[PDB]
Amino acid sequence: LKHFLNTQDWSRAELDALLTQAALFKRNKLGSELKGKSIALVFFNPSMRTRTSFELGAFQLGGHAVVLQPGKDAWPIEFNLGTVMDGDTEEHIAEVARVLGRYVDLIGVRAFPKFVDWSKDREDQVLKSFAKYSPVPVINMETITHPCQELAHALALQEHFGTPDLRGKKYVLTWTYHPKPLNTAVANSALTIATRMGMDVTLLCPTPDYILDERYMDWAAQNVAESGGSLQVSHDIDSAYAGADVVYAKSWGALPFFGNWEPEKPIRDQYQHFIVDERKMALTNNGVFSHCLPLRRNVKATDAVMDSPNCIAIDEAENRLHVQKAIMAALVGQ
Amino acid sequence: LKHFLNTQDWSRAELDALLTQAALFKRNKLGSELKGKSIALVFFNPSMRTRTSFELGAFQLGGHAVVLQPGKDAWPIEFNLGTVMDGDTEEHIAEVARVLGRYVDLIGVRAFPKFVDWSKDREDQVLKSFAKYSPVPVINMETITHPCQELAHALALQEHFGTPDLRGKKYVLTWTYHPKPLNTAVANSALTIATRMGMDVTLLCPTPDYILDERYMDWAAQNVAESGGSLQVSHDIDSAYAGADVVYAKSWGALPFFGNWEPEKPIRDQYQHFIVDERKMALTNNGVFSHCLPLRRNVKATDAVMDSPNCIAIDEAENRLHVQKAIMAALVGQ
Amino acid sequence: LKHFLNTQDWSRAELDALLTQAALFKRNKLGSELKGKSIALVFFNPSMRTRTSFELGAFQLGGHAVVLQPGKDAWPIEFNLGTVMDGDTEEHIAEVARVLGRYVDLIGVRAFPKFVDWSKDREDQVLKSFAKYSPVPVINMETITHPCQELAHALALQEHFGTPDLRGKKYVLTWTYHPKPLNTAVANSALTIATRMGMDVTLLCPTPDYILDERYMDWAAQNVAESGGSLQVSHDIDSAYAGADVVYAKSWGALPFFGNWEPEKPIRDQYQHFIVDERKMALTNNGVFSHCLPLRRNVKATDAVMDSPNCIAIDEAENRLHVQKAIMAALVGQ
Ligand SMILES: CC(=O)N[C@@H](CCCNC(N)=O)C(=O)O
Ligand SMILES: CC(=O)N[C@@H](CCCNC(N)=O)C(=O)O
Ligand SMILES: CC(=O)N[C@@H](CCCNC(N)=O)C(=O)O
Repeated sequence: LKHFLNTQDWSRAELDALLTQAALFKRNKLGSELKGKSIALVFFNPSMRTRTSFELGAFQLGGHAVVLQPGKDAWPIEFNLGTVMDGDTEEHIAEVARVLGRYVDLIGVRAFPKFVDWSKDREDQVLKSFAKYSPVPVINMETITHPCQELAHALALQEHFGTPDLRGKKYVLTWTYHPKPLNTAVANSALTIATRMGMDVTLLCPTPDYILDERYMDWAAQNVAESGGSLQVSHDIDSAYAGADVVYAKSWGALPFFGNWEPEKPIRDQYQHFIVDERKMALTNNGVFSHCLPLRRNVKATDAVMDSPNCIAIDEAENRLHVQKAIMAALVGQ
Repeated sequence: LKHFLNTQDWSRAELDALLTQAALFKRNKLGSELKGKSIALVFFNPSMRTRTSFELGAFQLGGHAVVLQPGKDAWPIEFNLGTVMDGDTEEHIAEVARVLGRYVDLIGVRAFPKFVDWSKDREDQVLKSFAKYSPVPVINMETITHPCQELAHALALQEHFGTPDLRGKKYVLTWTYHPKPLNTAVANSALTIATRMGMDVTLLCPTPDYILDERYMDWAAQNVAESGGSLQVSHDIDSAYAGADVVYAKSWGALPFFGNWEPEKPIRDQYQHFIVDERKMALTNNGVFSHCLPLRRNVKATDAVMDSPNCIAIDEAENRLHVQKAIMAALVGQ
Repeated sequence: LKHFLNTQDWSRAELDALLTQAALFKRNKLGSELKGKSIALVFFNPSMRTRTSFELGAFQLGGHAVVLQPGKDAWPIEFNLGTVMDGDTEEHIAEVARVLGRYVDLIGVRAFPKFVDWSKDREDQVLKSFAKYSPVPVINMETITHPCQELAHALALQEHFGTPDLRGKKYVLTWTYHPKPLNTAVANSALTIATRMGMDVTLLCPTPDYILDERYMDWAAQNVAESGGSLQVSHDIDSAYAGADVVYAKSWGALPFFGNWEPEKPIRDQYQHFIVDERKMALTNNGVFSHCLPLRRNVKATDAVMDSPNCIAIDEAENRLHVQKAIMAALVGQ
């Protein structure tokens, strides 16, 4: 059974095929690839774009999305094995995935880390459990990685430069400020796809404490060696932005401070200057800027940057619809 | 770009065309006017009829509605310009409207005032912001006016009297009791459409403190002068109801007490006799009664009035479906 | 007007016809029985399977389900007659049912008891009120009985034994532990359908305090006398399980302790051994086991029992989809 948990699990040929189908769907949006089929969108956290794009995607392909929010409308789920379920959880994922598998053709899952302990969050328990027990394909709608965002992002870049081959371009993945520590998911994903695409990637962040989990630094390394691009970690803003072709911003809390954010708060506040403004963007090679959204203006990026013709954030957001339809079409087959 | 923010922005010919299309949809409910199209229903407040009628309307015309509730499932939105988004809001309407505009063909918005300060609530910031940033038509699902209710109401009246021309009929818009101060939206709308339709309108309320915002009193005046009807404010129940052809009730808090309801509470409680009962209705010319719903029985209207053959509230509620389908059909064109 | 409030209101012929149509829908899932039609799914409590199965059912038959949650997205409803609505409730069921009746073709309702006083909960006020005021068929999605579960359960049993005639089989409806007192709905329903099907039923529970409401004990008696099966109450585990063909577990709070659960808590805790394990199941005649779900593993049933080839819980859960489509098809006719 083939799932869409991470682009890293797919071959370059398969990913290129997904991106091409995405481009095709963008030209002809209505289809019958999901005629009479259905997808269960399981959200453990908030969403606007994700719920909307998947729901519309299913509709445009003749299918139907059922939106579920455990703990909200659906019942809370247990993932640990062998435990005595006498707590808050009402049913086990083993039953949840099997039942849904009798109803729907696809299951999408969004579940952010709990932020109590990265040791457990990095295990991707919810996602892996769905994939394990589900008799139908599972799609990652964002957990500790955000593969759908990777392809929406990649497609937007290919559309911007007018070519699928992004090798040679200087890609800057920069950390940005936010009054709170966030998931590293989008950052992990950006690093993964930018390298897989063979670009010269620079992970710009304040201190070594903000470097991403080794798992992804390693995927990136393997990606570079096989793509022809390069990987580099930087802590100097100006040297990073210099001659960049793409600037992708994202904020996240330092992994070393998981479950103990009290002390990291004063640490992030000292770098609220990492904000992407006209000044920094002026250092790039007429580079494009984007963010996965939602974005806090004048905090992560300035109004001027967000409104510049170089900002492709809206295009990337739109592409979520097309890339997800490509993913759902690829996973079904009945 | 044409939106449906208020009936006052539309010409009488356009409104008559909407009402006629509504009547046509009521005769033939299934159609293809929205085939493959979609509408994003953004609810900032509660709804049963509105969400249901729009959702079914989209379905019956071959389209699909995506229901969104910011702060609930979607992310909280910022509307003020240039501010440093370091508060509760996660993203700006500029991004929200632009992204939705890449997904859907129409955007409906429901956002009640905050009731903290009428000076800001009367600016209709949420609605206006959607219309400003959205690349697709925006529909008012109730903010400080309720235009969809106006047309549902108007159609019901035309169906009751068996004619589109309501000129000559005596229309009584009466305030009614409610343990809490409410939005003036429906009242503002009732006054607007009743005058636009050329009826002899009487705004019956307890004291001059319950008179509606000048904006609407003025729209009404302009409407009367151009329709041939009349406008009058009254504080005497019996003189108002006398010879009335239509009685539309609605409760609302005194604008002069916005943000300071503590003292107005004892004021409204002294007029809990404004309730629409058989006695008052017996003073009318075999007049019809209606309320926009939801209605608290034995508080706003008595069980006897609600169950009388003269009450057309259920018909008006039904018409919300037909009028909204007419509105969505008029706004799309692709 | 025909509703689906309880299987007990239907003749055996009608129920057999429903089960047969369910079997037919399971073979050919897509149809046009609900083409252009719609159902309003009103949930006063949580749901995953129910909302999903009904929503998908409507979709597969060419219709559309509108999901509503009063107090959540829709407005809170009043059911008592003649009262002065100056409390929390915003509108009366009389208006709610009539309005929905102008929009949809079917109305499903899920409303659990309040657990404050069984005298009032057993009156089934919400369900009965919808049926009373609705101009369209009403479907019980679980209140104090769970008829849709009965048919899903019955069909699964018929599929297991390869025959619609379950007469002769030994059926054991056993109480099971749960850290909290639950609704007796599923138990009441299991007892009702097992007897209606003519099986030899044994109501196994800890003490006479856990015996179900007389209403259902009596339905069961009437059912046995007319079906050829039998009814028996037991408090001894081993004697009950012995030679059983079917074991259906469900936990519920003692009716005599409604509104006063403080003292029953220590009572249930003394019987946490009623858990369905391999030991008890080994006492049966190669019997099948099932639960309505959601189920707390190692509390209501052991992991070994839930994973045994004899557990048909997933099949029963799947059947909810097919039986409900049969029910909706039977109730519509336009
Ligand atoms: C602010 C916050 O928690 N953001 C989330 C992402 C929101 C979803 N975005 C998307 N494009 O799908 C984060 O990962 O930090
Ligand atoms: C009680 C309350 O807040 N009511 C709202 C209206 C509810 C929506 N009605 C409708 N018909 O769309 C009010 O404007 O006072
Ligand atoms: C735990 C709890 O409250 N359960 C509910 C039932 C949940 C719905 N199940 C179903 N199969 O439709 C009960 O009746 O006890």
